[PDB]
Amino acid sequence: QTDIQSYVADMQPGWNLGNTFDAVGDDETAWGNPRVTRELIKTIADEGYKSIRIPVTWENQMGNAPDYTINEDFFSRVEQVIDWALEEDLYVMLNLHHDSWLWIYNMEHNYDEVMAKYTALWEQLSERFQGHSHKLMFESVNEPRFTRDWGEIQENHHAFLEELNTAFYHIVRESGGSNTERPLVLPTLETATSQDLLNRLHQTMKDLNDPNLIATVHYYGFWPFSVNVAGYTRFEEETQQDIIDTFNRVHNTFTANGIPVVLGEFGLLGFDTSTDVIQQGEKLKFFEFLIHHLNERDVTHMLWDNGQHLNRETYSWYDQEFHNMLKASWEGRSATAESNLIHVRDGEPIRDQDIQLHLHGNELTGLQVDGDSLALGEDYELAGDVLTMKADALTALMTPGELGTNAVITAQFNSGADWHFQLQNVDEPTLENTEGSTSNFAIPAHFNGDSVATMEAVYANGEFAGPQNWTSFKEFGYTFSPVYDKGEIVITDAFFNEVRDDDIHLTFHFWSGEMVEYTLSKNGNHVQGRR
Repeated sequence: QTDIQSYVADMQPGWNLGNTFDAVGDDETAWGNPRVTRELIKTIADEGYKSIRIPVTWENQMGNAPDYTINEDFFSRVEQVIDWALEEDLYVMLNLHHDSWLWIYNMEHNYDEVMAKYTALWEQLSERFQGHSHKLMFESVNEPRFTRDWGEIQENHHAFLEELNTAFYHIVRESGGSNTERPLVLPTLETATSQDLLNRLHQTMKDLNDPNLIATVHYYGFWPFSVNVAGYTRFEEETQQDIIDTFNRVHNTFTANGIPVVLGEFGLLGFDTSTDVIQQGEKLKFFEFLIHHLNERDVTHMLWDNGQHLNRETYSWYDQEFHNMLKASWEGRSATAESNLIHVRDGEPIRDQDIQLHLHGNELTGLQVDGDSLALGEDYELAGDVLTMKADALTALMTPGELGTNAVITAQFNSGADWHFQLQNVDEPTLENTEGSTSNFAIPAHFNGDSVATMEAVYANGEFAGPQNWTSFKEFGYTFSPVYDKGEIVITDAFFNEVRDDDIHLTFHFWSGEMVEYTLSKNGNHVQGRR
């Protein structure tokens, strides 16, 4: 294995300081994240992360032509954070971030100025960090995209990206000092993974003829699952296959040859709305699968964290189960199951319940509730990979009439993370009649311990209603939103802005398997809801 491949392998795993400096505004706090603390960096190191990506948007911190000098306060803060991270023995990746769509995007019709600013930027950055450790690396530009004429991708685009990458390369390499063999990180167009984009990055790299170069791509999951639309509520075969194909060609093009790959950002697209957009068990299964295949293909990966994963005020994870799954996946595969939920109908004779495990080469070693092991043969059984909860255990763990999660059954395995079943006491969910305006519409809801997976919308004639007309299944959180703490389901202005005046049949799909029908009558800005 070469030096640069070992360099990149040594970065596994990595973390993005998202919506930090990259925020588009007066400074790094403009998007709601606090200023960076020493304890933030130290926490990221303590949690086992061995590298950090620091996205920076520069445009609003630049002086005028021709120097375009970077504001010294801002720049000193960025450098300080980088120093802190180097002190924690982290690898650091530094870039140009939103500048890509802010002012880089316009190269076809503004070439000379864009090249000028880009050059001034990477000159100042090259000079500032000339003496810094090789553990600090530069990436040319985040997610390069250019002005569209004949579609989102065209030939002059490829030329533009190659010119940016080449100019960047020569600025840094001519800077001298530690910049002479500083590892450089180059993106595919839009940091996407199409074979043609991969090939063109490959060609650029062969052109540069440099041993210290790293390819980078981004990945946010098979689109319909990642934003929960078109009925892709579960982590199923198409999502998996998209992962396999994607990183197969990434591996063949770069890793198979001498070029190491950094997955500079990953996550699920829907997280931009909310973490609650992807059902918990399905989310966990997605990340477990993904990181397994990245590991099998030696892809160093870096989690996108805009503030929603690590609580930066308390320096602990919002979702500990989630991070435990990531942490476990760094070392090897975890067993999962078909669901992280166990539903029991309240006021229905409690019976034995089967549960399909996905052992992934692991072995079940026990079950626990509240840290106490359950009884073999009195509380549960295991046939092959099929787990049975015995009726008496379920009875003991539950409370008649109390809907919701009554207990958490923890499955333990010889290797990997523990899997947590939520024992849900449910009743059939119920909706109520309502009246409202399109901008303030919410259906009163009796969730009864159940949770909304998705929602169909069709007109009375059977035609698909609302946004993304090509499917009946509407996008979670964009078109509708379960608000459990307020006992309601919101129907958004965005949904109503794209429906005719008509009867609209809504079908809510719940994770219990229940489906509830509901009817809207929309006229102008007013809507009537009928149970």
